[PDB]
Amino acid sequence: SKAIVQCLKDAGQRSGFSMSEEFLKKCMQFYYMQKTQQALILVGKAGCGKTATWKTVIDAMAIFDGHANVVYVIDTKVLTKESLYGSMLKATLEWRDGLFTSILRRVNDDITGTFKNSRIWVVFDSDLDPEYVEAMNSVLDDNKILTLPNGERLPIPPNFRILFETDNLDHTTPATITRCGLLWFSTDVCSISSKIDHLLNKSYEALDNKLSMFELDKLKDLISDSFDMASLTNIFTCSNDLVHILGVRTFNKLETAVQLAVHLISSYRQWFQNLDDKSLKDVITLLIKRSLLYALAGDSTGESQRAFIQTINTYFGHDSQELSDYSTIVIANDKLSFSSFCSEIPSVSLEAHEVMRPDIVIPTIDTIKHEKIFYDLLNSKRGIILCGPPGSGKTMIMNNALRNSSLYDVVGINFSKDTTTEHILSALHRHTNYVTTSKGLTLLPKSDIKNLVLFCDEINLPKLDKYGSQNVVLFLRQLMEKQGFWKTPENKWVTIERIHIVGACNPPTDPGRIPMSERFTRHAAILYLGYPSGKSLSQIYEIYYKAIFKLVPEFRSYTEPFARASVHLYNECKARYSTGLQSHYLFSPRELTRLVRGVYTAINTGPRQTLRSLIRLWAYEAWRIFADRLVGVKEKNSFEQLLYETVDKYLPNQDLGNISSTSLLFSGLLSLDFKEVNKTDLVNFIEERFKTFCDEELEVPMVIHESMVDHILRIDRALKQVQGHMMLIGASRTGKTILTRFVAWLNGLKIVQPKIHRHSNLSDFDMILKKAISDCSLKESRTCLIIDESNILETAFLERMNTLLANADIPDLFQGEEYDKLLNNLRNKTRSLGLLLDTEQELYDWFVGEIAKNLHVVFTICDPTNNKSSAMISSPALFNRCIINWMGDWDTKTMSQVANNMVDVIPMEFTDFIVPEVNKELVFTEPIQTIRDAVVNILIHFDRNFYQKMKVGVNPRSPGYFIDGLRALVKLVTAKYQDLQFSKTSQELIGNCIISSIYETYFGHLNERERADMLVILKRLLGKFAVKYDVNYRFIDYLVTLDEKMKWLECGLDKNDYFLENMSIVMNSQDAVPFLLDPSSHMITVISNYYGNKTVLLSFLEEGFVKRLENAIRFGSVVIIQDGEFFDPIISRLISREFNHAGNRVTVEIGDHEVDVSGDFKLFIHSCDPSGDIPIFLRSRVRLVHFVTNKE
Ligand SMILES: Nc1ncnc2c1ncn2[C@@H]1O[C@H](COP(=O)(O)OP(=O)(O)OP(=O)(O)O)[C@@H](O)[C@H]1O
Ligand SMILES: N#Cc1c(C2(c3ccc(Cl)cc3)CC2)nn2c(O)c(Oc3cccc(Br)c3)cnc12
Ligand SMILES: N#Cc1c(C2(c3ccc(Cl)cc3)CC2)nn2c(O)c(Oc3cccc(Br)c3)cnc12
Ligand SMILES: [Mg+2]
Repeated sequence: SKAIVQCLKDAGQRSGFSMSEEFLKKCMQFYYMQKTQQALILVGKAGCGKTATWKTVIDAMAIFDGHANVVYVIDTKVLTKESLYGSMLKATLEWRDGLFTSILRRVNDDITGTFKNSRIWVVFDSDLDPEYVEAMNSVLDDNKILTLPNGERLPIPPNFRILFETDNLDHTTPATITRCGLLWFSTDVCSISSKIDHLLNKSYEALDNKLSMFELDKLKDLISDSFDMASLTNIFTCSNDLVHILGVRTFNKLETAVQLAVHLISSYRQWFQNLDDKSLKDVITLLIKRSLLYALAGDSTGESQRAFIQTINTYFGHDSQELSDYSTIVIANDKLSFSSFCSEIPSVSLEAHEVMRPDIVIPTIDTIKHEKIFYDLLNSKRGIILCGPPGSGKTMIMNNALRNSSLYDVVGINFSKDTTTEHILSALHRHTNYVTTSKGLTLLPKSDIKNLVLFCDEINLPKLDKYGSQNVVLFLRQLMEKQGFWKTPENKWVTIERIHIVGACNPPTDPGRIPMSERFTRHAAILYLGYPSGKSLSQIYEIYYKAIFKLVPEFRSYTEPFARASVHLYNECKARYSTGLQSHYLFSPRELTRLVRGVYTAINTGPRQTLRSLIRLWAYEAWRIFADRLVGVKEKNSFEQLLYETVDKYLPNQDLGNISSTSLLFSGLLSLDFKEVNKTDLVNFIEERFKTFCDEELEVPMVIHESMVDHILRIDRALKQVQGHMMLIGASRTGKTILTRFVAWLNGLKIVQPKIHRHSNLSDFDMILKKAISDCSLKESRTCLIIDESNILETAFLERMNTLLANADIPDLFQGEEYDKLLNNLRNKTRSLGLLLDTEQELYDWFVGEIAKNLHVVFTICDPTNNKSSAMISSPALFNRCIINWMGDWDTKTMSQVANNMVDVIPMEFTDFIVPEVNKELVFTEPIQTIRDAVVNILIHFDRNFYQKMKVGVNPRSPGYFIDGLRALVKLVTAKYQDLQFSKTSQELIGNCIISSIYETYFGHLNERERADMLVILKRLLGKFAVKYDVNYRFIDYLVTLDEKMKWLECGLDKNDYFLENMSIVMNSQDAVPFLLDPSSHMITVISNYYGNKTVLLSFLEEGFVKRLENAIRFGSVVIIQDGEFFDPIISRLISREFNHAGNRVTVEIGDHEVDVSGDFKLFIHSCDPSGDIPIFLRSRVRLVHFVTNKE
């Protein structure tokens, strides 16, 4: 025993470990246990000392036995099973060995090298699960054999031993536990003081060799004694009650303290040589206090730090130099006259246009000290985590700190829900290079001489597996702790050279955030950033307003009240519109930065202003920033009241009028320069242009309305910004996708709409995006890429769109040989434009900038509560770029205007009784007038009643039925009038056509009893107004002639009146596709018996469908399509009637097939069961009809 105890002590002394009794006990335990078992399990907290334990035991054995030690360390859960074990390829049988088997192969077959004279230690340092240990269960059994799907058995020699280093056994089985030796590290192995001594000596190993001995000794004892005092321990005990973010235990922060202290002290070595002891001690103390401060309290929220400073100044001796939060040391005049000063703030003289330089920042004390500590921590070669609320200048501080530097270049990697290690490596590929060396296997240096910083933003979102392992965080742990990784297709080790890791995060309490592993976070210097105190925001924005008001110099004095109004508005918005109403009510200071850039642009491209104009403009900007996202009229009304209050407080001027969102239409369309133009003139301009647009493109009947023109102006404001991405939330059947096309047409943008269907995959969405990006860059084509939620049928599409809007590229699209090709194309393009760039970076910057100004992505979303929609809204890459617009739903006034416009064209015979009714009711639902208003009110009231009865609770209630029934009522009324071309019959035609149009539009999916209740609640509305009717009306007898009545039964229709009404609805619809939901198969026969041999039958599951359907429309055939609880989005142009007009022809894009419609075509859809979901696109265009037998 005694010899092993001695060898252990020697190993620990060489490593600089303190041979604590607990450390000794655990080392001896591990030494004895490994003698009779091969599968060891070591469990404990992060930082227990387990890795130190087993490495020290290995070295002790290396001394005592004289045998060699080969070690392999595998962070196993970064890898997949296929990458660890082997697999089979697509068809080739060739077996890819996988890492663990490849090393076992080398351990056995080699017969060259001292593996027989070596112990082989394969360490699986990660959290373990059943699947992985199960895939190797035969290695733990007495077979001691690795069995492979390849049918071969690999015998393991006695030399091969396995260590499961981990932190938890929650998901491990007793079956494995009972075959292993379990070692539970029930405590930390060493003292805080001894860990400090070890860390000191470790850094001395680096710095001592460079430094000359005379300085070296005096310095290292000058630090050791002061740093080792008891009071510091007192301080640690006074740490444990402080409110740390992320919660790393005090034992795991010493690394940060020692490295930052030693780095700082060593930075002044060239000066220190002249000082007296007193001044030197002072400087040493002050640096150690500053490093202790930020090591222990840097994760605390400001006040804690200023309060903790008092404790540090109290528990150190009062003679020692006092520490203040602002204190910084500056080398004044000659060497050694250091000055401890604060607020050396440079005054920035921003020119007006520099308001929209994204690299700019205001020199504020907070930012100065953050940039300071950031760069010190980076220079110490420690990892960092910049945690802070959304919009706490986490990135701005980094960008400023590193932009000035010429040494530390940046890569940005914006995480999402499912980022992969492949995404990280694909990011790295553009900047990095791989070199082969025998000594370092594959070294990965960066592609130059500098240092490289990986800014991994949103690091706490990647979705963990069911065991809780989020593998990318383990990969980043591997990169820090091990300085490398395994390349698993090659199975060789990669050492990283000079690359640094920086994290950024939103606090773990926010929605959707995952608590990261302590094993990971222990390696990083965590810092907290907070919102800049409000007042400092008033100073920052006072600078911005003064800069932009250099364009209007007489108004320079008002920059203070403008800034104060801006922050006052911000603060009250953030307070009153919280996330408890809607999850998208988030407000950062970036809302104000958008504000000042918008106000700038508006002034820059505007005419001469007066103060009245300035206030109007500022109100417009405030509206389009803050309030466009709001839903609820009470919220908009309170926003108006808030605006009035803010302006009354700060800008008390005399000629402000209504500030309503619809009373301040600033435009840049009619006039060359941006100014508040008149609504009438806008109306007439939009009418003529939209008519011309419809004539030039397709035939869509749309009636101009004031909401439409407002939303037009909002989309124009979006599309004219340099990098404006819009998102249009709201219902279906409300013009989104045609308004965006219209405004794109006005702006001369190209339009793109992805053509994805039931089989399109990632590869296809990749070809779409590569096409778009190549047009935007090489052709400069300025494309409006329109996306709908239906297009992202898997989350991979959403991750790519996140990468796009987060950056201005997809690295994965241009990797490898495609990168070399791309580089060649850009060289040719640039030289064709006469600007010449040589090195890859310059051209890629040009590339990315051209994308960033020539690509506008617009997301329509029909129902926000859908899980896909919720993911798109919740995506941070989308949310922090997309101007959110809430179109929502149509109001009563808009419905009345649209209805009145449609009703006015139709002739209306005078009816004597329509006037005396007016006096009576006074419900106040439209100005009292004539039949036109009476009809409008009846339609609006019925639509409201119907959406009460259907049980549709919140917002999925598009105006589709309203528009369709209104259009069908013109066809009825004017047809019946032609039939009439009596004195008791003419006037009830109105009521009967009202009823008829309603049955056509609303009744098709109602049960008989629901139809009865509708009929009652309608009938009362007619008798509620002047609309008399046939009291004995019957829909069947009114609409269906006796010949048709028989003809259907001859075709085999069931003699049930409910079926007769349904058949009337489906045959009487013109330009609307019936959707026949009949599980009882029979309809697909009655239709065929009616139309005869010329009835084609098709299916979404017959994979020849698309070509045969094109053929069918070429023939003018009737078509029925089976299996409706399936849809193929390529057919949408048949369903949503649209056809690009031609002179001679009338054409439709059925995919890329620009097919001419043979007129006589008729589409029916059928479906076999009501449990099949109907996509909302179909469900709001298509006439849904149910033949299902009903018990009622
Ligand atoms: N006897 C000792 N004397 C001095 N320092 C020690 C001693 N034991 C452990 N340490 C210090 O504690 C540190 C953390 O322990 P170790 O590196 O083994 O982490 P770990 O327990 O393996 O945690 P993880 O689960 O994160 O891998 C060591 O780097 C070392 O600096
Ligand atoms: N322009 C700007 C901008 C500003 C303002 C600013 C504040 C202080 C100073 Cl001295 C200068 C400017 C203009 C108000 N703050 N600000 C941030 O906080 C950011 O923080 C992030 C970064 C990445 C992800 C997430 Br989530 C949040 C990003 N940009 C900004
Ligand atoms: N005709 C027509 C048309 C209509 C209606 C209409 C509305 C306003 C007016 Cl003035 C006239 C008619 C007929 C009810 N809505 N509508 C859209 O919503 C469109 O964009 C989409 C498409 C799919 C999903 C989503 Br979400 C948006 C494109 N065209 C139309
Ligand atoms: Mg370890």
